[PDB]
Amino acid sequence: KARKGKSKKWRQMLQFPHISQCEELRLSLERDYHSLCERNPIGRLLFREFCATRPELSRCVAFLDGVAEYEVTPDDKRKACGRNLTQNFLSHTGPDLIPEVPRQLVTNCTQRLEQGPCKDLFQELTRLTHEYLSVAPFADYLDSIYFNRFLQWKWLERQPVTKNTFRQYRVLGKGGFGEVCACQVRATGKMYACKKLEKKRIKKRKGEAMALNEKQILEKVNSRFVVSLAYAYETKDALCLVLTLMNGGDLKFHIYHMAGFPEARAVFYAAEICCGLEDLHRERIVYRDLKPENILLDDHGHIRISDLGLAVHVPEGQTIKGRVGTVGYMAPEVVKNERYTFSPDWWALGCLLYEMIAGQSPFQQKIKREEVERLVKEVPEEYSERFSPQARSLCSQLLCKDPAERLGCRGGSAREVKEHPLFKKLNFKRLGAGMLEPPFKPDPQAIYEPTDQDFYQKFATGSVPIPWQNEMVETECFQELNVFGLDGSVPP
Amino acid sequence: KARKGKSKKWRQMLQFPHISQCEELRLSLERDYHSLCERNPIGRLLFREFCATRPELSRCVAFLDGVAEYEVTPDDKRKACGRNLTQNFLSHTGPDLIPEVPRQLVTNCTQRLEQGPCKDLFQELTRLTHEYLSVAPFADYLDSIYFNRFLQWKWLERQPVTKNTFRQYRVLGKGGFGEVCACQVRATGKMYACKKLEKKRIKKRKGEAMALNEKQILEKVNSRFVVSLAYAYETKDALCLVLTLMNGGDLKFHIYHMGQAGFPEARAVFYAAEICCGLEDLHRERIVYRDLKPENILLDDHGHIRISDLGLAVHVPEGQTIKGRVGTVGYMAPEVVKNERYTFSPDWWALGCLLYEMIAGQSPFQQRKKKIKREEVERLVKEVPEEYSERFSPQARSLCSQLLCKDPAERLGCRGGSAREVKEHPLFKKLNFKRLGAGMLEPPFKPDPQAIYCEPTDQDFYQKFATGSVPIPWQNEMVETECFQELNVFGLDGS
Ligand SMILES: Nc1ncnc2c1ncn2[C@@H]1O[C@H](COP(=O)(O)OP(=O)(O)NP(=O)(O)O)[C@@H](O)[C@H]1O
Ligand SMILES: Nc1ncnc2c1ncn2[C@@H]1O[C@H](COP(=O)(O)OP(=O)(O)NP(=O)(O)O)[C@@H](O)[C@H]1O
Ligand SMILES: [Mg+2]
Ligand SMILES: [Mg+2]
Repeated sequence: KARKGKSKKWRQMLQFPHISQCEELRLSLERDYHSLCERNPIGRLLFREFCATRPELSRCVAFLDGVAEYEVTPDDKRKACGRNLTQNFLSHTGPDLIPEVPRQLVTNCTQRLEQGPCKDLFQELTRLTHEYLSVAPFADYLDSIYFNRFLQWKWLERQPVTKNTFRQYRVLGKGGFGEVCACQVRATGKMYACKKLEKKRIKKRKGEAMALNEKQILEKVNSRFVVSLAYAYETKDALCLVLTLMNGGDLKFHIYHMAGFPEARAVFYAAEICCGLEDLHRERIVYRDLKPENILLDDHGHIRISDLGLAVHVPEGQTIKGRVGTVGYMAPEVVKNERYTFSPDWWALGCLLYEMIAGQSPFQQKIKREEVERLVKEVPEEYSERFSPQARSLCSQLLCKDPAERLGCRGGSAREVKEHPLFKKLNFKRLGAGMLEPPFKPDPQAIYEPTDQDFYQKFATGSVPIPWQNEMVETECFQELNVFGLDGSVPP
Repeated sequence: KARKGKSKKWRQMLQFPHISQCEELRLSLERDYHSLCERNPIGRLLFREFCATRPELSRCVAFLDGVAEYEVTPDDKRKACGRNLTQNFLSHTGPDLIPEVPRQLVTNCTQRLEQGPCKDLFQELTRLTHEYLSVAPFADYLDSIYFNRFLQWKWLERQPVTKNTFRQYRVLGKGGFGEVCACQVRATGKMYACKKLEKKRIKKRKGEAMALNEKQILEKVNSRFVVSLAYAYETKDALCLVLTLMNGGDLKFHIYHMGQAGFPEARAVFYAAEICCGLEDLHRERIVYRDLKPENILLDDHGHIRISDLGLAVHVPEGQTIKGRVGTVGYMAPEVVKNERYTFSPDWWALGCLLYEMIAGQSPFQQRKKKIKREEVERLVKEVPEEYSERFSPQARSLCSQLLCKDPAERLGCRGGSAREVKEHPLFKKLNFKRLGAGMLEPPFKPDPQAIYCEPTDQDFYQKFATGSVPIPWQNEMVETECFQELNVFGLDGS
């Protein structure tokens, strides 16, 4: 019933269930350490809290934190940082970090650091730590009170989502199947965007398989550089996708409201999109609609890949076929209706980097579909003195016409691209963990039927675990409601 | 493995069990709210923490705390205090304190207070509040994470107790079956006394039934005025009772260590009041003590007393009487020396002796130094009025004489109103018994800080005796030492 953005009723909305009510749920869940204790953000935090009870488990976690921090530590400070780690967790007089740690392994480590503080050094130890944690600490965790607490959060996570989970605000823009508008979760105060697809227009244009595809892709992907789906639910008129709120406008807007960007800036965006594409390809997803309009900015000026309607899964070992995408941005293979896995995407990245610098698309101004397609297949892109050599270098290697020889497709994937000298200045680990400030910060822009029922049920699955659990942690609902034994403890 | 007093290993000694380990224990335990959520100190706290999650449950607890506070509030401040409670929990515009509270009840309360802030005013509301808490909140609690936590605490409570649970320190004194010495719990740092009974001497003197009786009485009683039994366990040589440590000496020592034996009234009166409370607590459990004398009242560090040495105590079944000349010669009542039957009247007579002796510096029917033969003492007990001096104010003499009344039917404490008869004597005019009862009045004397440092039958009996930790003292121990608060808390550690 309606009226830091949180409802006055939030504590009730998130009131925990009884323990008994979480029993089916226990037996229903998959017994997988990696998911329960690393991926699910709340599972991770509760497992950590379990570990904090025991000194041996707690030094493992401290060590894992030690590494994660060392991995994103600037190149100049990184040797001392790793020196600190060994002195504190690998001392020949200290306690063994984990049972039966191979002691040659530790000697490799010691001396591999002494010559080269590369960010891999602690990989084997990391992997043996998780290995250890995964067995007995895990079994104990499951039989601890901390897992009861986890089941209680999981139960909340799986509760029905309806329109009454949210407040709606103003329309943000219009999309082929409905509007997109700003919304806010009542329990937590967290803002999102909400894309509506009207059941009428889906059924009329029969875009069921395609709308379902966009949703399933969005939920499987978990990337700082791709818009996340937090929730998927139905109204009486529509299917909704609640998504990361990207309020800084897209790149088409930003290139052209002057046209073009200083190198530093264009490079920063290319690096982030490159990560987004890495994250996507890791999940075996080819995006296929990379263009400036589909890259949105957030309030701090980081970007994300948006609109995944044309994306598709590429099964292991196979290729797929299909001319789809926008005319000026489609790669040679695609326009020739040849078979591909991932190459189209790296071609688009080139166009997009090109267009960011040139203030213009490399094969389109408008010119007729035919002639643009001929230029794409047969004609070299033209550079001006707006491109430093390295910019031109990367661009042409990405806008290479043969996909076999195109950067990002020669065998090393995203790392090929990342290693181009144009990015010499940027630390990808830090970029990937969101620790590098963007060059540009946008303007704070204001806010204030059996078939079909079968399809709607497959679609409207409700809360998505990782973003949902994240939402709870970010808004501090987790911290405030999770705690225990502080409230009626101070006597009368 | 040995080396604020807590062992460095304390966190591992108290490490919680797995939840599955608590399952039989769940089903084993009796589903009783009063015990689980009021008497067991840790169950009470966890139930309160459960309540804190829900505003309606938490107002009830606030109310109960409100009343508890009002009950111990000095006479002058008590009306204001109660006006405050009404305004905050019975407002005609406020939310209902509990479902279906009868509104006439509330009107009676409002206006009763308005004319007399008596300490019972909120009793019907209190009762109704527990009544409400004991059904649905209680069922929810049971099915909450907070009970899981209770079960883990209970499991720790029921773990085996051995000599390795404690450190032993110097001998304190020597008892008929063994020594008594100071000990300390390794996990918590809490000090106790430890009374050893040697299996040899018990078997030789056959004092099995009596040693078991003392132990079972000690563990049933729960009084700020009686020594508590916190643990009972066995050694290879002995049976042990771990007891509240009373280090301030006994009253026989304190009465006679002057040169000029006796206490100023205030002081004697304070002790009488505390002993009187301990006797009420015993009698409410249907226990007649039967060995009240000055040597059996111990003082603690702060100078509060407790009744000690319950070997002659006995449970008096409902409606029946008991028989038996037991006790010490000059403190036994007329009934008892005539081998007549009694329930509780012997104890009030002893209180009379004890008060008399505190003031007179002499027992009323036996002498300090040169002692009178059993038979004569017994004659003076039966037949001769005790003698007063100008050392007794009129009211002291009044109380003493009413307690040392020879016919137990007319003796104060036994006319029908029990301890309350005694408590209402004018001699206690100045003392607030609710406060006394909750430990809030400072004693007039604080003792010297006195140092501390350094077979099938039988095995069946040993098993009946060595039951380990006693719940309420145990859970209290965990709270006072702050092991409960530190270990119980959750979701702060790797957050
Ligand atoms: N996460 C978001 N945050 C803020 N605004 C958004 C978000 N997603 C979409 N929008 C806005 O909504 C507009 C239309 O949505 P968009 O997703 O681009 O199209 P669509 O609904 O996927 N169908 P189509 O555009 O034909 O493929 C965009 O131009 C954006 O301005
Ligand atoms: N709770 C305690 N705290 C400190 N000292 C105590 C405690 N209980 C007993 N003692 C000391 O141990 C002595 C002997 O204990 P006590 O309970 O007097 O003997 P007993 O074995 O019960 N036999 P009796 O007392 O003659 O019936 C007491 O006088 C005190 O010196
Ligand atoms: Mg669009
Ligand atoms: Mg003794």
